[PDB]
Amino acid sequence: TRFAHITKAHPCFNEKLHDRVGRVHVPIAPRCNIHCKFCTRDINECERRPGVTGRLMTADDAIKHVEKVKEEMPISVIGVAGPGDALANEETFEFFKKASKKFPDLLKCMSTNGLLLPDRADELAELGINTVTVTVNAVDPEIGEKIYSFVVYKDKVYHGREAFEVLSRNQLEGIEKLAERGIIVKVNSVLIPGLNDEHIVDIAREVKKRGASLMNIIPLIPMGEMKDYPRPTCEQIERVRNEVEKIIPVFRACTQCRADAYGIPGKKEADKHLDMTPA
Ligand code: CLF
Ligand code: SF4
Ligand SMILES: [S]
Repeated sequence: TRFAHITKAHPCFNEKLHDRVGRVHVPIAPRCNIHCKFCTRDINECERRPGVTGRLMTADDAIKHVEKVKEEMPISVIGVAGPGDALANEETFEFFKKASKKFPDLLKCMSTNGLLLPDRADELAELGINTVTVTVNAVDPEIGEKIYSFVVYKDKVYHGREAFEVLSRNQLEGIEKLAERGIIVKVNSVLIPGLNDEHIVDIAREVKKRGASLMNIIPLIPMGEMKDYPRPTCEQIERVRNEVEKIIPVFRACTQCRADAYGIPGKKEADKHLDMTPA
């Protein structure tokens, strides 16, 4: 059963552990293959948005960082949320091989946008990765085209609906590939008011078919091209959570943490900027 695989000792699965057990994000994945109309990807030591990091690390330096934080804080997960996409940077794999031997105790976890899941799902299973998160914001191309601008696949660029149809085929087939390989898939969905508002439930039924075990509906952080957009009301994100919960289990404590965040997602720290700022 796919249910016997999904268990909770990870804080981003089961909210009763979120403010209890740690996790570490290594900022080792800077490049990205797609363009989300709400992504901004930055480098600073303040904002808490997911595409933010204080400094990028090398795979070997990330090992030393995990080792150092393990001793000082209570860690249980190692995740590559990385500025861009964790499947699009070979250093994520380079790290996951090194961490498979150096840290056999902490469970491995990583975030992706599915586009490279068909090509790299085989590798993921070989690295002993436990959970992977896929960011699915739409299934209907009429919705999806309004969310993504460009997609890079097979050394070529895609635009509009053509770009979305490549992404949708890869993410959904990527969930089903991962589910078969034994990897527990989580699906993050950003609730964009006016766009996928009345579409989130359709997404939940599609990802359930593909084998996704949990769904994390998160409100939009109006950034990128959608800076003018409104952050959905908390009363509205609970309305979609209560109907989606009837189909697939729902995570309710996502704090949209940055790609360098280490520590318990109740009292976590971030990587300091890097000394190169005088005038
Ligand atoms: S890749 Fe993996 S599942 Fe993602 S955070 Fe990182 S360890 Fe966890 Fe956690 S609170 Fe929400 S769901 Fe994330 S944005 Fe952070
Ligand atoms: S997957 Fe992340 S890095 Fe890539 S476009 Fe979307 S928000 Fe930006
Ligand atoms: S995540």
